[PDB]
Amino acid sequence: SFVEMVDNLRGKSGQGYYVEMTVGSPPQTLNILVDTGSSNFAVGAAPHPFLHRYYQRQLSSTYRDLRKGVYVPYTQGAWAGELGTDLVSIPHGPNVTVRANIAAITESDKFFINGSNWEGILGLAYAEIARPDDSLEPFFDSLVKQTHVPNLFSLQLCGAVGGSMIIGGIDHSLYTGSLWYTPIRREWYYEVIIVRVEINGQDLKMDCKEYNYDKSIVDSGTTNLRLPKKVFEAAVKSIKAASSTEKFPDGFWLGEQLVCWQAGTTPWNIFPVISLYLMGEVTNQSFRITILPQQYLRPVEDVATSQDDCYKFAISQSSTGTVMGAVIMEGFYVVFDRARKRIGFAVSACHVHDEFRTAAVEGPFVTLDMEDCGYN
Ligand SMILES: C[C@@]1(N)Cc2cccc(c2)/C=C\C(c2ccccc2)=N\C(=O)c2cc(cc(-c3ccccc3C#N)c2)COC1=O
Repeated sequence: SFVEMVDNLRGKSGQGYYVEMTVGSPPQTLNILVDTGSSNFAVGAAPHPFLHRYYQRQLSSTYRDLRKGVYVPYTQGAWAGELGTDLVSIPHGPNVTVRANIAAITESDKFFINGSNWEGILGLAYAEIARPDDSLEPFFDSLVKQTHVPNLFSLQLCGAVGGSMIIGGIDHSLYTGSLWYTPIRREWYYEVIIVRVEINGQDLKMDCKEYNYDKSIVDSGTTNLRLPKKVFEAAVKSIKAASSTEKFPDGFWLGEQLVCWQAGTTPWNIFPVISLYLMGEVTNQSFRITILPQQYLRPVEDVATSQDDCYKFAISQSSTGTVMGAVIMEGFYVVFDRARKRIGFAVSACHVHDEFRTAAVEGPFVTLDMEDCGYN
């Protein structure tokens, strides 16, 4: 029944998944980045070199200036704008219209991406991390309070881009196998708990507290699988050992160097699979999501339809905890079940795989003392 929401996401390889959103009156449709790592709805509202279009508040009769500024600094980039509210709809999303808070971005630094084709960002996380503070109600909260749309959305990000953002439910055609759920530990970022990490079936053997030191979150707006320094180092040592058939320069594993292969010759088979075990919904029960090199090895903006496929190792370090970005999400259909405070994972019907291996979601496994893996 959610068919009209299927394939409502677009994007350029490595630049961000976006959905169309129509704001104001008369209608002003813009391409908006789907971001589960933040909670502010904001759109470019002034000309910018990297922006094809922008929000023109003076042309919207329903726009209400809140007479207050807002500044938002992200892990990457930042912007400044004016707060206000206007009518908002998602053409290929739920059949409703709501009055939501909207930040009109007038200035920014290293936020927008040249050629990405998106002009704003939809922060889908909770109010706790919204700017200026948690009193600025996020878009999804307004949606649920003003309409009968169920408190849940799901994301199918298809990498090389496109995908689907199903709002108010789950579309069975977007995944195979069963959906496995992990609890949302706290409602601020979409925080989860990783209890075990394996490289080609081999346990990384680190104290699970290190996997979530600070926190572990799911962010559709982050490209890589980012890991805490100590975890990153151990993971890389293990991945290098498992892919010893061919040697690569140190810089490759640091994302400083790229390696290209003749079209259709990338030796996926020499790279290991990576499994992250997440806390399940029942005591001492966990499940695992497994990604292939096709997920963690990202394609880089082609030179011009050349006979060379260049890739970048998309697993990198973080000083603010684990971030399960696009590298993780592209292999699965992810359900953000806000209503039941849980996130579900299932094999995506569009994840890129080969004839030898496939991304997977498997369970259940017995894992004790999972509660002690979270940071307080
Ligand atoms: C909350 C927010 N998600 C906001 C945000 C900030 C800056 C840019 C974007 C979004 C645009 C979309 C984009 C994507 C997303 C999926 C697919 C393709 C591109 N992401 C990036 O480009 C991006 C985003 C972030 C860190 C690095 C980043 C920085 C340094 C080292 C490694 C990195 C990675 N990964 C790169 C931190 O993300 C955020 O703060």
